[PDB]
Amino acid sequence: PVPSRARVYTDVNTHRPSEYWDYESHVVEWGNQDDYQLVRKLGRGKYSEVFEAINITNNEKVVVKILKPVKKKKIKREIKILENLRGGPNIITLADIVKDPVSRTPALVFEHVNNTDFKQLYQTLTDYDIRFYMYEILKALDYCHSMGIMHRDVKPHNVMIDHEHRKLRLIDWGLAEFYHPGQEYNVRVASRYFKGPELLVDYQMYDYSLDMWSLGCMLASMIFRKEPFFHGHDNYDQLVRIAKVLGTEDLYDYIDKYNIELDPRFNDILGRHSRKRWERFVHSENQHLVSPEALDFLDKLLRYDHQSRLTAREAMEHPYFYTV
Ligand SMILES: Cc1ccccc1-c1ccc(CN)cc1Cl
Ligand SMILES: Cc1ccccc1-c1ccc(CN)cc1Cl
Repeated sequence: PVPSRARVYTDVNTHRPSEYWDYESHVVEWGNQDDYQLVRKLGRGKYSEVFEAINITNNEKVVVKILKPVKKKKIKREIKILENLRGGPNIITLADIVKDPVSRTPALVFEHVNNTDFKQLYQTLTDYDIRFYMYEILKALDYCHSMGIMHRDVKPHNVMIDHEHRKLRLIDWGLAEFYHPGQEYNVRVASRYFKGPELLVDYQMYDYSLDMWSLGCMLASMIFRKEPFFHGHDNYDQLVRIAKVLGTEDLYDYIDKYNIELDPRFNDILGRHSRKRWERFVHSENQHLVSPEALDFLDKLLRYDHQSRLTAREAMEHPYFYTV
């Protein structure tokens, strides 16, 4: 395959000391698990169990993410990234790291966010609200990309919103990675509906632009009231669902540009599809959230060619946000 590199923040990690990005050498230091009393179960993650807790030293509510330690290196990576990004705009704050003495189980302690229901948000958000929150996510992405980090798991479940306080936090940094130009990354990242075409065609030299694809998927779902927007039933079918909207000609152009070899499993499912018009998704139930600026913005995120997508900084300058 033809090599590629990010159009922005390309060399941020190259020009930083090894300590910043070498998470395997990061020294983790435990806090006191006895400072925290678990209150109730919140949600159960693929790699974790989440609880609401009280920090008994200051009477503050926190969230405790108990991690089943399947892989030690992965935990160190999440911790290092959270420490690096701590205090960034709209980045979840890691408050502490604790261990359960008897079971030797690690847990991450975060600032508590009173999360508005996804279904509730879908029903009541206004056109202005969608622009406001999309801009808040962009602040988080432009910051983490500027810090040489790709989130790689951008999706609604990883975006906590306290609608009452208009507060947004990008969470679950468990799949996040440091961007090093020329590096070949594992394509088995992100959640199916949000996986960029680069991951689906097994193009390993991807970058921050993967997060911009995921963000486009979110925007498309909310403005069109179609969740998820690209409803794949498996990783191969996910590429067909995208191909049904963006057409198959630009898919081959993208494959040819980077000399990508398509897996044989695509041969009998991919087919031939025309490029569709974003206006075809407009209906009576979603027209109050769609505008020419929204469609132009979406068209600039949802592109096969990862290099052609708006960067988070370019996205922040789009007319869709002139009202925020
Ligand atoms: C249950 C657990 C799992 C992983 C890390 C820490 C803990 C833990 C153990 C004891 C206490 C004290 N009430 C608190 C926690 Cl979070
Ligand atoms: C998908 C989307 C797009 C634009 C604005 C808000 C949202 C949104 C909806 C629900 C949730 C669930 N915690 C998160 C977000 Cl960012």
